[PDB]
Amino acid sequence: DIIIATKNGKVRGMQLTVFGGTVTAFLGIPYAQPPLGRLRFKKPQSLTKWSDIWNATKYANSCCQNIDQSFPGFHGSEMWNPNTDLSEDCLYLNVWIPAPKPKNATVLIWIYGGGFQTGTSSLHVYDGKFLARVERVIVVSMNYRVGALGFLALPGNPEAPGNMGLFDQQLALQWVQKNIAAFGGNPKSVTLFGESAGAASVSLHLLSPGSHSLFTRAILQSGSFNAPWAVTSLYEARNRTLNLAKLTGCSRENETEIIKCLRNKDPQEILLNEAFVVPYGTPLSVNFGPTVDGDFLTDMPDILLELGQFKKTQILVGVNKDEGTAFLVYGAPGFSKDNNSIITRKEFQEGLKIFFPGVSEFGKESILFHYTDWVDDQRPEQYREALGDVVGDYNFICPALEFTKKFSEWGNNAFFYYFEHRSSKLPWPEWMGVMHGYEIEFVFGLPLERRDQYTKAEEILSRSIVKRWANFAKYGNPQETQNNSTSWPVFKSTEQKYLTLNTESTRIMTKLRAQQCRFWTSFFPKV
Amino acid sequence: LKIFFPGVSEFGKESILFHYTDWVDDQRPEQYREALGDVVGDYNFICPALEFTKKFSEWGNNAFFYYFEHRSSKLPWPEWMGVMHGYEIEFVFGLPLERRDQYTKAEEILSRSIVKRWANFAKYGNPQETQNNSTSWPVFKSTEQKYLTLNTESTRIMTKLRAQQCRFWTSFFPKV
Amino acid sequence: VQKNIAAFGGNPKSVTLFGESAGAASVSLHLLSPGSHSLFTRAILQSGSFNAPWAVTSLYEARNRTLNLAKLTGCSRENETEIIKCLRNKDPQEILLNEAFVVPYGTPLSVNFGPTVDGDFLTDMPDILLELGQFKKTQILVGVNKDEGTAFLVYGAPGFSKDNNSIITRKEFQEGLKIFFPGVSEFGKESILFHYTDWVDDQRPEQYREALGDVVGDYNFICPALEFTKKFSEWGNNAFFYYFEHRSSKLPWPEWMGVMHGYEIEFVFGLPLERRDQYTKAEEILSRSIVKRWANFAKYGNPQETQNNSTSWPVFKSTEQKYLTLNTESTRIMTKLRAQQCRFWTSFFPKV
Ligand SMILES: *[C@@H]1O[C@H](CO[C@H]2O[C@@H](C)[C@@H](O)[C@@H](O)[C@@H]2O)[C@@H](O[C@@H]2O[C@H](CO)[C@@H](O)[C@H](O)[C@H]2NC(C)=O)[C@H](O)[C@H]1NC(C)=O
Ligand SMILES: *[C@@H]1O[C@H](CO[C@H]2O[C@@H](C)[C@@H](O)[C@@H](O)[C@@H]2O)[C@@H](O[C@@H]2O[C@H](CO)[C@@H](O)[C@H](O)[C@H]2NC(C)=O)[C@H](O)[C@H]1NC(C)=O
Ligand SMILES: *[C@@H]1O[C@H](CO[C@H]2O[C@@H](C)[C@@H](O)[C@@H](O)[C@@H]2O)[C@@H](O[C@@H]2O[C@H](CO)[C@@H](O)[C@H](O)[C@H]2NC(C)=O)[C@H](O)[C@H]1NC(C)=O
Ligand SMILES: *[C@@H]1O[C@H](CO[C@H]2O[C@@H](C)[C@@H](O)[C@@H](O)[C@@H]2O)[C@@H](O[C@@H]2O[C@H](CO)[C@@H](O)[C@H](O)[C@H]2NC(C)=O)[C@H](O)[C@H]1NC(C)=O
Ligand SMILES: N=C(OCc1cc[n+](Cc2ccccc2)cc1)C(Cl)(Cl)Cl
Ligand SMILES: *[C@@H]1O[C@H](CO)[C@@H](O)[C@H](O)[C@H]1NC(C)=O
Ligand SMILES: *[C@@H]1O[C@H](CO)[C@@H](O)[C@H](O)[C@H]1NC(C)=O
Ligand SMILES: *[C@@H]1O[C@H](CO)[C@@H](O)[C@H](O)[C@H]1NC(C)=O
Ligand SMILES: *[C@@H]1O[C@H](CO)[C@@H](O)[C@H](O)[C@H]1NC(C)=O
Ligand SMILES: *[C@@H]1O[C@H](CO)[C@@H](O)[C@H](O)[C@H]1NC(C)=O
Ligand SMILES: *[C@@H]1O[C@H](CO)[C@@H](O)[C@H](O)[C@H]1NC(C)=O
Ligand SMILES: *[C@@H]1O[C@H](CO)[C@@H](O)[C@H](O)[C@H]1NC(C)=O
Ligand SMILES: [Br-]
Ligand SMILES: [Ca+2]
Ligand SMILES: [Ca+2]
Ligand SMILES: [Ca+2]
Ligand SMILES: [Ca+2]
Ligand SMILES: [Ca+2]
Ligand SMILES: [Cl-]
Ligand SMILES: [Cl-]
Ligand SMILES: [Cl-]
Ligand SMILES: [Cl-]
Ligand SMILES: [Cl-]
Ligand SMILES: [Cl-]
Ligand SMILES: [Cl-]
Ligand SMILES: [Cl-]
Ligand SMILES: [Cl-]
Ligand SMILES: [Cl-]
Ligand SMILES: [Cl-]
Ligand code: NA
Ligand code: NA
Ligand code: NA
Ligand code: NA
Repeated sequence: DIIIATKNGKVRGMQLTVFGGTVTAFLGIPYAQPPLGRLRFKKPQSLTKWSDIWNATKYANSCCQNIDQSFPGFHGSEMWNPNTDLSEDCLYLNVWIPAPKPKNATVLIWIYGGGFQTGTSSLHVYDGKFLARVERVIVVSMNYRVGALGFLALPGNPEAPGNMGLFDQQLALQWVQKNIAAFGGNPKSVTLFGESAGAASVSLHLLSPGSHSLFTRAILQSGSFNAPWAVTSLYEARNRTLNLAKLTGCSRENETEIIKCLRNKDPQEILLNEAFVVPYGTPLSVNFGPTVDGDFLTDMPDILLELGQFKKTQILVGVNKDEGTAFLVYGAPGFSKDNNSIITRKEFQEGLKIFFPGVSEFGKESILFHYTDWVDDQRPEQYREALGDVVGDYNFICPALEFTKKFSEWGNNAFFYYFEHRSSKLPWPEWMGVMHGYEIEFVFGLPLERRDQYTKAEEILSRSIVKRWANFAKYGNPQETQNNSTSWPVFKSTEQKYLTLNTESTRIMTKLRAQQCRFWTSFFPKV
Repeated sequence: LKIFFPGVSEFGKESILFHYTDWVDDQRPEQYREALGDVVGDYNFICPALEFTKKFSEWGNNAFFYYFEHRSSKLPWPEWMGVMHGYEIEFVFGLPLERRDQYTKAEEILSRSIVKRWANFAKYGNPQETQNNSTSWPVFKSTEQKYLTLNTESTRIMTKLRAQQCRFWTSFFPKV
Repeated sequence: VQKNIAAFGGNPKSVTLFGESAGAASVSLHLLSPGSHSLFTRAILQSGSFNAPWAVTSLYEARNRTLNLAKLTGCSRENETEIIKCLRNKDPQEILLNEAFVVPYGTPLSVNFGPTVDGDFLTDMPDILLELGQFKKTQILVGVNKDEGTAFLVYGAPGFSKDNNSIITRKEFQEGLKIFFPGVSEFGKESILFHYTDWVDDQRPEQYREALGDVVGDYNFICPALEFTKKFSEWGNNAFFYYFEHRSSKLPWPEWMGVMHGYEIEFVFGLPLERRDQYTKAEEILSRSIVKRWANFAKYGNPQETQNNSTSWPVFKSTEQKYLTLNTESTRIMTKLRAQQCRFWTSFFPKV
């Protein structure tokens, strides 16, 4: 019976057998007051404190959110869907600790993605027990509010100030600072890591002064705040809040009355109307996301980045070879996970309309122009791949690369990776390639489980990635020093070296997507 | 190894075996087949070419190094033999520019570019293709050791070709 | 020392650790242990460092040896705590008598029960900590003796004896490698043979005798010491490296064993300053100088002898790799000690 005394009371964990060893898991520890009733849309409130023992022996409720119903019965989509009951009462976290209890272990804190609209820490691919077992780090993950319930903004108004889900995360980091030493952890060696919106969140914690003292360094997988889906403008945020009020019959004159009316609506009515606060959504639509609130975010984050206003520390940043492909089957014409998705020029053009709704004709043409000068054989998969690269480069790769350059210009060591391995177990079709989100299971060491039907090469790759991540967290340097591995050089804005991650030849390369990113970063913002 | 290294000691043959047979790591059946190809290739061609280039460039002259990675669509030899010895020649001499000869369009494009780089090298001492946004070919220095890959798809700048293997052949093996 | 030494007139803020062999390995481990960071100022490592192959026991070995000891003492249980409790009732003699056999094949340098990665004193594999700069930032003084390996040859190697010149044949040399490299492949032993047996070139009969001494010395002491020093200095700290080349006039061991492992210690502790002890005048002078250099290192972080026109001791950088020779005659600055041999041991041999 493993009981840990926290600042708020006792918690009971459970023993897990992992790899002929033991891990102690505490699943579903509360870290805030349930944000119900008058607390909906408000910042998370501190916890009351309890006598008796809290049983942290099962995952807690996931936060309210719309579920992906595009492919019912299909494991490729459904593996991302919540695997616990949805509730507003969802502010809980998980802790995995090595057995026997470590003395001063580095802590890795996971922040899930899901476009700030979806996600939960209880997903199978986020199971921290392997990292705990293999590297003897402590792994922490938390649920945070998503969608309108987490990011509804009426700027300056504390009844709905925006960024609630980010403050949820922040309160969790705080919990780690105050409690993790009791679990055998070192609060002075905390590394945040997250993927997609989780990665954007991480990058925002690097920018928020309230988060400065709550962590040591950061790992950003397929995401950063400067991605075009990551930050909602104040103009948009108010138009969307008002549109939601209209849909729910909560339109008032007094802005506080609106929020009070929204506070009486059932979560389903809010969730059902979130989709329509925008006239034209994209498959990457972030209806309710981070805003410049003047609290968590003191200024427009591009300005803070440009002018060196962020936590000075090491970062590890990276992206996957085919970031954009997954999004094409959620709207783009001619695309399907059930055929090779050979699309014509006209279908490509229509595709741009879907992914670039408010963009001028000239703007769409310029994308077409940059991505359609073939080299040079008229392969039929020409437009199919171009559209994937368009969506991937614009939304993920180029912003990640720009973030890394800007951050490193202020003197901090940065390491950049390019993930190129397609899972042998991928349920999605071959044309989709090395997909968005499919490095995660390697980071969390799923292929170390020899039962799971991954190949031997995949076990080796995962083991190496796990070691590099752990060394980064512990020592700020993502080397694998024992097995004649390729040394990972720092990324400087000059040479721009990056490391390829694959099952065969691990290589040092330079200037990822140089041509494409000049288009997106320099030219396209003017459009 | 006996066939390719007749007068070499048992220990010498073992050391080759040792360097080329620590797999990474799946027990693919083509393991030894490919290792022997790389042994013969690295020892007889690649490592000496790389050593020559380093030594020559140390005396101040510009040098350019390429790695040819395209297998002819018309190759009569089997697939396992890959990008064979001698099969860059037809690209240098511009055979695939003849649209009758049943080479692919990509191969025509590659040959045209190689022909231009060779010609510019001969005329001007600099193997650039300057007109078609081509990858710039950097000089090879004994330090960074940059080289250019020649292929039908992505033309790239890389460093330290066969670093591990060539240290074995160039430093250790001559002592054997 | 931190809590009490001020009462003895000492300065707890000026503490220098020094040790030889396993003592030196211990010192190097204190540089790595966070619990030892605030307990000393700098470090002197004589003929030893944690990265020497005898210095750290793997977790795999440690458990196999613990269990083997339990077996020998009749303390085998299922519960691991019961084992220790059974071992706690054994008389020390029974434990000591069985320590030798927890290993199937020991060497003259067998460290049956040594440091391990415990997750307390040592938070991680120390090669990883060294490589990634995770250690106390301060000055070190490191060094080795000219004939580290010779002493170990008379404790097992065939044809060797302290009572004759120990001229061994090729076959005896090969058998010697078996003794010193038990779990190593045939190819691995061959590669050692190959590297150390291309003579230059006269067929002197003491050829194999000296080669085996150098093999054991370079592998176990010199190359690890040099690697430690390079790695430690790459993170910006001043380091000083010495090569001790003086054979004591009072050495009871035979001449062929040369400048032996452990025989710099008496010079460091200043025994030859005692004019009664039958050391030579030159040895008194050398010891006095070494004592001053050690003291200046401890007091000021710089092992100079500044008063008697002594050779200045340059810092060791991973580039030039300068080191100072310690001898009774000409004190010299040299570079890249055992360059050829150490490339073999440090780069190639670990793969074997
Ligand atoms: C901010 O406000 C309006 C949004 O109007 C919205 O009303 C919501 C309740 C919801 O139904 C949503 O779909 C709807 O768009 C935007 O103006 C819209 O643009 C259309 C263009 O056809 C106009 O017809 C309307 O003014 C309005 N929608 C409709 C059909 O009523 C406005 O553009 C927006 N600001 C933006 C997005 O920049
Ligand atoms: C690949 O599939 C798409 C998607 O739509 C189809 O999916 C098929 C697997 C099948 O189940 C079919 O019933 C379903 O409609 C195909 O695009 C569709 O093409 C048809 C005409 O051919 C159009 O009428 C549809 O609008 C269009 N759907 C979309 C989403 O635009 C596509 O043709 C197919 N490509 C192939 C066969 O290579
Ligand atoms: C870890 O375990 C065994 C050690 O077995 C040992 O039993 C001890 C009580 C002691 O007597 C010791 O000498 C003995 O070796 C190792 O296996 C040994 O290897 C020999 C090879 O001949 C085998 O016969 C046995 O399995 C065993 N020894 C004997 C004779 O019983 C095992 O290899 C070791 N792991 C290592 C050292 O890698
Ligand atoms: C140097 O001595 C060794 C060690 O063994 C011998 O030591 C001698 C001083 C003497 O007291 C003798 O009784 C003792 O055995 C000699 O090696 C030995 O050689 C003999 C045969 O010549 C072998 O039968 C022994 O196995 C072997 N001992 C060992 C430890 O292997 C060695 O020959 C001698 N060398 C000389 C004389 O130069
Ligand atoms: N893109 C979204 O919805 C479409 C969408 C929904 C769910 N997913 C999960 C997923 C992830 C990687 C590969 C395949 C599926 C992707 C895209 C947001 Cl993030 Cl909710 Cl805005
Ligand atoms: C906590 O869990 C244990 C499981 O054995 C149980 O004994 C205890 O009553 C639980 N406490 C609850 C349910 O409040
Ligand atoms: C853990 O390490 C920190 C520095 O990282 C140290 O200050 C602290 O005392 C340690 N905690 C322990 C071992 O209790
Ligand atoms: C808005 O309503 C709130 C709650 O009744 C009230 O406190 C405030 O006075 C109102 N604001 C204005 C200026 O109408
Ligand atoms: C190092 O290599 C060995 C096999 O030689 C393997 O067992 C181990 O998992 C590797 N370590 C890492 C971190 O990749
Ligand atoms: C340059 O590109 C054009 C097509 O845009 C082509 O006709 C020409 O052959 C190319 N030149 C070289 C030398 O590759
Ligand atoms: C081992 O024995 C100790 C002492 O009796 C006891 O505390 C412990 O429960 C035992 N462990 C197991 C799991 O058998
Ligand atoms: C310096 O030289 C003098 C003799 O000239 C000697 O007495 C003294 O011991 C020397 N000092 C040291 C530290 O070697
Ligand atoms: Br995702
Ligand atoms: Ca690519
Ligand atoms: Ca590698
Ligand atoms: Ca090109
Ligand atoms: Ca010498
Ligand atoms: Ca002198
Ligand atoms: Cl209310
Ligand atoms: Cl911190
Ligand atoms: Cl057109
Ligand atoms: Cl830094
Ligand atoms: Cl470059
Ligand atoms: Cl020139
Ligand atoms: Cl490089
Ligand atoms: Cl101190
Ligand atoms: Cl022989
Ligand atoms: Cl210094
Ligand atoms: Cl020199
Ligand atoms: Na709900
Ligand atoms: Na948006
Ligand atoms: Na040992
Ligand atoms: Na005793």
